[PDB]
Amino acid sequence: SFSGYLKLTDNVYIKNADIVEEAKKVKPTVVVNAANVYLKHGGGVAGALNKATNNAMQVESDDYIATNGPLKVGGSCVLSGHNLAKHCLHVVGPNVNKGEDIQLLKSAYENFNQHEVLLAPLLSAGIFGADPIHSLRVCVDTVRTNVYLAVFDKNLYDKLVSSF
Ligand SMILES: O=C(O)[C@@H](Nc1ncnc2[nH]ccc12)c1ccc2c(c1)OCCO2
Repeated sequence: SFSGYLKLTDNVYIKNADIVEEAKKVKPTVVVNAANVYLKHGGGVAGALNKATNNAMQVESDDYIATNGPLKVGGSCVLSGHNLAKHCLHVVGPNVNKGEDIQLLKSAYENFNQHEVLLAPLLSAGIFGADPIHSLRVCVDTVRTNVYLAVFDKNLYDKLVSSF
């Protein structure tokens, strides 16, 4: 059901799109959230997905944290997709602006291999402070399942495609 994606490899596809608008259109089985260890969906992709669920994602996430404690950096948990998807795979990539180890990004992408097809952002890019070109390279070299990447920024999308 995905459309207008550019094929990068056998299993990796990319599109200049708002992941919230893409999610409401496709209603995929899994939408990936660029989460932090506490599942506090304040800004970036996480704040945009949470706002699209009318804060239902935050309420569900606080109950998950109250029961299980925080995630590890490089880890993940599967929660409801609410009105956007069947499931939301909350993945924690290293936040360079918090001094976290960029080496954990490959461990972060390995979480995608547990799902046949996913709609996702570039992990650790944006407000997480990592080089998006490096994030796309780690993605293509780590994920074996079908991943459809949504890149919000037009200028960044062009840079990623032209330098791939
Ligand atoms: O367009 C994007 O998808 C991307 N923006 C940028 N990623 C890097 N340098 C950038 N320069 C200008 C925009 C930009 C992004 C924005 C928020 C994000 C995110 C990724 O993933 C994790 C947390 O929230």
